Amino acid sequence: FMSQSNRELVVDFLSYKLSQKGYSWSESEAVKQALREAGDEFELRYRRAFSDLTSQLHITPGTAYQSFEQVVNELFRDGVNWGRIVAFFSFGGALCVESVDKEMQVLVSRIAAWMATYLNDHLEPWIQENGGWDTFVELYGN
Ligand SMILES: CN1CCN(CCCNC(=O)c2c(-c3ccccc3)c(-c3ccc(Cl)cc3)cn2CC[C@H](O)CO)CC1
Repeated sequence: FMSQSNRELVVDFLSYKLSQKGYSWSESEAVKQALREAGDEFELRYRRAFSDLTSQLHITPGTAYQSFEQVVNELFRDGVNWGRIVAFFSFGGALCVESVDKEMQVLVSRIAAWMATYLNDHLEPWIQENGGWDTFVELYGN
């Protein structure tokens, strides 16, 4: 029952990041805007780490899930917090841009699904217990 809303948040963020990197293909608005702003701030703060990610990934359709699962499990190893959720969205965004750059566009819809499933199954309980997305908007939005 949460599947569609979590999918909408993931697709809004990924569409935004792909557009920001030059690819125009293929309140809920307050949450989407706060996440876009948080993702931008995160990328500007950790630009070096994105460069290290884009140079060590060697993304292929066969390894993309293994890479996704490895990084996401490491990110949340010590538990969840809002900063790690922002890193999770940012990582997904970076993986999608890298997939399109390497002519592996087929991975974009796959990564969106892996992100929505992880948000649904592992992050949603923490999100609700820590004030919901309205709390996130207060801490990261405007
Ligand atoms: C020696 N270590 C000292 C401390 N650091 C590791 C622990 C903190 N970093 C992470 O957990 C982390 C982040 C991340 C998380 C938040 C901020 C910055 C980086 C990302 C990440 C990469 C790309 C994008 Cl786009 C987004 C996130 C991946 N990881 C885990 C994979 C990494 O190889 C470590 O195991 C650096 C090396």
